[PDB]
This record gives sequence, structure tokens and C-alpha cells, in this order.
Amino acid sequence: PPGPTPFPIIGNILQIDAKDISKSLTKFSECYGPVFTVYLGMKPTVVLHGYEAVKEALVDLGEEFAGRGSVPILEKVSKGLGIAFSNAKTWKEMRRFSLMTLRNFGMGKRSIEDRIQEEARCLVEELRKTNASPCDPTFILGCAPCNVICSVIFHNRFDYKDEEFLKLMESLHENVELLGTPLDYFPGIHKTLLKNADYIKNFIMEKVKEHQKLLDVNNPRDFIDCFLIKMEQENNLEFTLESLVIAVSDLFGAGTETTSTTLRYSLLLLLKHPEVAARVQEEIERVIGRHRSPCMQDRSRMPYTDAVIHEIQRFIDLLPTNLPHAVTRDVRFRNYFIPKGTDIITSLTSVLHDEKAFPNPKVFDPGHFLDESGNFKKSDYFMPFSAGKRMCVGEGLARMELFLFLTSILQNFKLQSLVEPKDLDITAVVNGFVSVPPSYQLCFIPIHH
Ligand code: HEM
Ligand SMILES: [Sm+3]
Repeated sequence: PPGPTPFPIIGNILQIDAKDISKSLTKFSECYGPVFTVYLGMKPTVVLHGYEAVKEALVDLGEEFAGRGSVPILEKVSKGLGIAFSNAKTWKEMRRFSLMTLRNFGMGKRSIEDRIQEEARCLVEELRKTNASPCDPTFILGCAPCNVICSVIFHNRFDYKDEEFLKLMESLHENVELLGTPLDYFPGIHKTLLKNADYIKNFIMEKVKEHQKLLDVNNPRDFIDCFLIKMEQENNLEFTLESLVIAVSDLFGAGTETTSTTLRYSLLLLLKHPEVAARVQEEIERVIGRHRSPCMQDRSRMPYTDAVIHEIQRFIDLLPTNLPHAVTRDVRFRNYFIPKGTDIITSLTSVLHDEKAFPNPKVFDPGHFLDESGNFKKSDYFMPFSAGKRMCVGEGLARMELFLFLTSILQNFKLQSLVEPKDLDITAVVNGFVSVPPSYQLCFIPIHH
């Protein structure tokens, strides 16, 4: 028997879930407990809520709870290959290969950090071209992250004004947005995807082809180059010109959106609480010049700044319910039993906002990550990157982008709102998975002695 449940109806249990599913998955947990199941239609999907329930599942029964379960995305000659979504047959392989080559130095001498650093300069510059006038960071803030992945996968980066680039983005974004929350053709919704999916798929392949005309003696300089030089276990293996693309897509897609909506969310919080921004800057001037740009090395000597970036991820809870998971056979979780194929969804919000781990969890306070003896890190219910064997793949470089980008914008800029802090909304709306911040405008005022 599966975990208890909010009694279905026939063709649904959507009976009681809002536009904040995580808000009611917790109403449910308040009864059925840490493990209950609901019916997102006709199929059962058990929910893991306590922190213990989540770690235990995701960490302890690792291979047991390592699935997903979905279909659309695999529509236009889109085989179930790639990194996010799909069968271990291509997962385990395309994942492994991804985790390794996406290591800071998994692509020759030009580390991913150097790459994050280059974009960071470009970000600060173009933020400058803002001439200190009101502005909506939503654009440029999504530019930096798209280019970082552009940089670690093609080796090139694009101009924030470059048509083809803006087009690449137009696509990645519409698709993710037209795909929300965990014979239904509306269906204009479907032809657009195909369109967009197609543009992405091309853009990528165009680079894959030109990337073929030039590589080295194990001197690959980026993802593609690394993949390409994978003619092992005969000509192709799992490596295949099409499986490739699907990965570069999931990397772009998952990699571009999340990071951007966080940087955009970070500034709002710093505008919302400028004392934090001031102390981050104290810390910046104090350990990093006013001159040189930041490098990852600095982070270890900057507890407060790190406490903040940490607190921002915990507080914004970008993915209340992360990506859908699905067990791979049978599993007797606690006194229960879940059958092969069941959909699992883990309430990360529930861990990220645990009140014993992070006192007033609903309060933005870098304190949640500092010790009452000078600033100094801490942490453990810190699972915004999930925690399974399906944990984020970009985690590493994502953590950099945040620290490097953020830190460098605050090194070079004073952030001024257009409305008293006691008057701007920082409440999230939840576009499906992702929690997106409100809309705000701001001026990036240059600093210089
Ligand atoms: C603000 C930064 C980021 C956050 C909070 C974040 C978080 C997550 C979460 C919660 C998941 C799915 C949860 C699960 O299935 O267990 C995920 C999946 C993944 N992420 Fe991100 N991520 C971030 C950045 C990135 C970046 C920059 C990349 C790409 C270079 C990346 C690529 C992926 C991919 C490919 C997956 C699917 C992994 C799999 O199925 O095994 N992420 N991420
Ligand atoms: Sm469009």
C-alpha cells in the first residue's frame, strides 16, 4: 500500500492545490505526514516532505528514487536522450560525461572560472552603459548566464545586441515558460515549441558541425570538443550527434533560466535590504581590491558575502518542488511500498524553510549562515540544488556565477531603487516549477573615488 492520501475524485485530485502547489502539499503533509501520495490525474505520485523523508529517499535510496517521468519535450525527432528527463541507458552516461567535463578544468587551460570572469567583466560594462538610469535587469541578467554556457559549450560568447543570440534566448525562454508546473492540444502551444525547439536544435548543431572541423590531441576546449572526441566502444556509443544536442539543450535550458532568475532575485533582495548590500561591499573592499576583479579564491575569505548568497538561495526557494522524480522498480520505503514507475516529488521548500534548521525561515537573514562568533559559514538543510544522484549538474559553475557576478556588480555599483525599501514587493509568484520574483526597476549607480 502506498502512502496515505487526500482521497481522489475520478480523473483527478487537483481538487485541492493552488497556484502554489508547494503551499498545499504542505497543507497535506500536516495530516498524512512526511510521506503521502496524491493523484495528479489518474496516476499516483507520492510526496516526500520532511527533511528526513527527503534525504532518506534522495540520498539513502539513491538508485531507487532516481527517475522523472514525462513526454512532451520528446516530440520533434527528440529521442529520450540527454541529461534532464529520461532513461539511465542515456542518463547515467550523458550525466557522468557531463559532471566530469563540466569541472572547472575539464576543458583545457581556460578554466570555467576564467570564463565566468570574462562574462562578469562584460556584465559590469554593459551595466555601465545603463548610464545610471532606471532599468529592468531582467534582460542583461539573463544574458550573462546564457553566455557562460555559450562559453563552456562553443567557446564563443555573444554580444548582448547580437540578433542570433537574442534569438537563441527568445527560444529557450518561451519554451520553459510554456511548460510550467508538474488530447490536450490548445494547441498553438505545441507548434510554437516545435518552432523554438527547432531553432535551438539548429543553432547548436551549426556549432557542432564547425566544431568538427577543428580539434586536438586530447586538447579539447569545451563540451562539444570533449563529446566529439568520444569514438570509444565503436564509432558512436551513447555519444551520437543527436544525443549531444539534447544535452546542450538541457544544459542551456536548465542552466540559463535558473541562474538568471536568481541573479534578478538577488538584486531585489539587496534593494529590499540594503544593509546586506553595504556589508557585502565592506567585505568586498576589505579582501578584494577596488581594482582587480573577483576570483573564486576570495570566497573562502568572505564568510558574510557567502552567507548572503547562501541565504538568497535558501530564501527564494527557486524550485519548491524540484523536477519530477520516479522510482526505478519496486521499493519498500518505510512501512509502505512504492511500485516501479511511480512519480515522486520532493518538497525542497520544506527543507529550505525548515524552522529548526533556519529559525525564522520566512526571514531573509544572512545570519542563518553565520556563527555567533565572528562571521563564519555553516549549513545542511541547504538543498537548493537538490541532493540525489539527480542532483544539479551545474551546481559547481552555478555557485561560481552567483558569487563572481553578484560580487563584481556590487564591487562596481551602488544599487538604488525608485521606491523606499519598506514599499517594494519581493513576494514570489510560481510559474510552474520556478518561483519568479515580482517586477522591479533600478539604477546601477557607479562607484569611484
Ligand atoms: C541558480 C542555479 C541553479 C539552481 C538552483 C539549480 C537547481 C537544480 C535543481 C533543483 C535541479 C533538479 C532537481 C532534481 O532532479 O533532483 C536541477 C537540474 C539540473 N540542472 Fe540546475 N540549477 C542551477 C544551475 C544550473 C546550471 C547553470 C546548469 C548548467 C550548466 C544546470 C543544469 C542542470 C541540469 C542539466 C539538470 C538535470 C540533472 C539530471 O537530471 O540529472 N543547472 N538543477
Ligand atoms: Sm517568440
